[PDB]
Amino acid sequence: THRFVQKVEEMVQNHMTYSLQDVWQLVVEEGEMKVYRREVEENGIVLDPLKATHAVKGVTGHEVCNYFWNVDVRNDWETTIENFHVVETLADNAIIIYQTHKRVWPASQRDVLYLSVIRKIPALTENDPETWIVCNFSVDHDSAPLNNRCVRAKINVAMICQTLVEGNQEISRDNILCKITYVANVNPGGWAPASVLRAVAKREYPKFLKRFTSYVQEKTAGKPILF
Ligand SMILES: CCCCCCCCCCCCC/C=C/[C@@H](O)[C@H](CO)NC(=O)CCCCCCCCCCCCCCCCC
Repeated sequence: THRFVQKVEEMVQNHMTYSLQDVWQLVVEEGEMKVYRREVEENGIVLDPLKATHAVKGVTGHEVCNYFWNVDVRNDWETTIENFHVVETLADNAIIIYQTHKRVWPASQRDVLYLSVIRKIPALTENDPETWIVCNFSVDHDSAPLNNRCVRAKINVAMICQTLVEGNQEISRDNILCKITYVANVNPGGWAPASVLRAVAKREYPKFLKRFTSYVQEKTAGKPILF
């Protein structure tokens, strides 16, 4: 019932419709992780859509999404931010976050102001696993005005997670696989030199996906499974 409910449903639906389609240049492949990028410059602004897939043993989609969304563990895995805070809590599954990013010479420092929502998308019936999604997308908020010290990036990011699993036995983490699709469409919000930006992305996206997925595996190991 919060004021962004209509926008959230639009953003989530568009991801479920378009973000799972099969793709674009391979940036890196390492184990089960594949990172792809489409080269796109629009009016000189580098928009380069990013899409990655991964298959992570021993964690569920619900777990992966909880850890990606939960701001309390953010600093345990995220390495590209200087500072962040929660501007507003909209619902138990929806918050607005302001954050500033590490500065990359020679461009101005970027900041971002986004709604971050976590949603369970049921299967047709409970015979099949639900999909979990976290969507982070830019919004306006009067408590976080555009400022003169940072260039305001505009983002649409999603992490979409599918969970793949004898007699009376218990399910073990060794027999669960989480298939992750991560998409990032980032508008840097102003001019940035293309070569510099592209080198940063090439390095930082795979770094993040490795670090983040390893983190969840480490923190869930030996804990009861949250489906
Ligand atoms: C050490 C250098 C790093 C500096 C970072 C540059 C600024 C980035 C601009 C905003 C990107 C938005 C990131 C998305 C964040 C959230 O959804 C989420 C929680 O924070 N994290 C990720 O998805 C994890 C996403 C990890 C993203 C890293 C890739 C960076 C994208 C490149 C865009 C370049 C921005 C222009 C800066 C100047 C370039 C010359």
